[PDB]
Amino acid sequence: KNPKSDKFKVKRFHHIEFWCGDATNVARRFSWGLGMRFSAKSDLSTGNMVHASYLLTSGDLRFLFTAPYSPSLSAGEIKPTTTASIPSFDHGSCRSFFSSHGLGVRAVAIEVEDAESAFSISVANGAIPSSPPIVLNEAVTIAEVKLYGDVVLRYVSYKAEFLPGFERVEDASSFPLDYGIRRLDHAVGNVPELGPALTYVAGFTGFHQFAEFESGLNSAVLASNDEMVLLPINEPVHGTKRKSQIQTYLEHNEGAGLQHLALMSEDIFRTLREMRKRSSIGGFDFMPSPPPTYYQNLKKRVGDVLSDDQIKECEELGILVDRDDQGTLLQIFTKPLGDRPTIFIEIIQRVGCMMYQSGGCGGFGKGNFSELFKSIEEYEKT
Ligand SMILES: Cc1nn(C)c(O)c1C(=O)c1ccc2c(c1C)c(=O)n(-c1ccccc1Cl)c(=O)n2C
Ligand SMILES: [Co+2]
Repeated sequence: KNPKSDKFKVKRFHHIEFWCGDATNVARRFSWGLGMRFSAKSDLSTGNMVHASYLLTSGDLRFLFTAPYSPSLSAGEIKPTTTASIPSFDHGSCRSFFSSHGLGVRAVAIEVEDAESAFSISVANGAIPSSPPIVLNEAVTIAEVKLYGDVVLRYVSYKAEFLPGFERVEDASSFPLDYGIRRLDHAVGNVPELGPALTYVAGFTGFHQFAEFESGLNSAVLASNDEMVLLPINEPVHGTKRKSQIQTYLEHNEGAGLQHLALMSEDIFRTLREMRKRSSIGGFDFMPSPPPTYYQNLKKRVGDVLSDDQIKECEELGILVDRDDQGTLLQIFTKPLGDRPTIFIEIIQRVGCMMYQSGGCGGFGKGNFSELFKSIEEYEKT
């Protein structure tokens, strides 16, 4: 069931913004590790005396990396005279966020029909305002409300290239890397209490529960009307034998925050080959691969969707496979992206649910908890 109860018109995920201490080094690392191109910048060379912001793109996926300059460069400015290209930016907030949480996501941005209306309706329905609607060069409107922890949901709407004040990056500086990633599939938050978090967000968006179908978590998925914007939220399950990874996140992050970004690939085999080649030369590492029993068990589970050769490719790359009643999911998880055991990335590709492909096809892999535990029966084979 999908009641289509969105309180304003939502289009698609627009960008993810990381708050950094040094945006240059994080952006260059992510660019090489994920195969994303430098597409736009706003920094000292563009007249921005407030913050350095670099935009990476792969298909429709947009990652923004922002860090503050010395406040002294902009001390004479006031908000009416600011050179910042993102008017919600604040030196104090950014430095406080990064000191508290380390490297992580500050903003989940969605494109909407009218960011001013989305903001107004959201706040009228319980959203905690974070930054009021601001019109940039009479062309783009941006507004922000609290999502969870110190993460904001950012609304962007365009009258008719990223944001005014950003310049396209010199082609000499923009190497056309591409490992197959094409869009953001979902963005997952960790909170101490799931119920109040879900009630808050669903309350002010009108997003509905997206249906699914030891683990250390309880979770639920909020979805937009066409189920293309997917915002899962997890809470820890305490008292278990193996400590919940959600609780570990909360401790090392100093509370709620964004846990993982799921990036859709148009060719997950190629994406993982390219990312794995670069793991030890500046890119990203992946979680340990499941035992060979897991891939032996794939035949009975998904042998009608993946050939034996395609199954052997999953084993070579350490890919996980799950299936619901509608479609099939291929997924894999990186190790944490920075120093702390907090945020990580999921790479995903979905098979089925052709209508275009409907959102959430195959679910989110919750079936792989049982399949991993059972398949670690490889102890018996030994
Ligand atoms: C769950 C879930 N719900 N929703 C809405 C999602 O989007 C997800 C995830 O994508 C998802 C799915 C399966 C997972 C893990 C995650 C994050 C995971 O983190 N670990 C895990 C747990 C602890 C340590 C290491 C790992 Cl890989 C696992 O084993 N499995 C099997
Ligand atoms: Co996921």
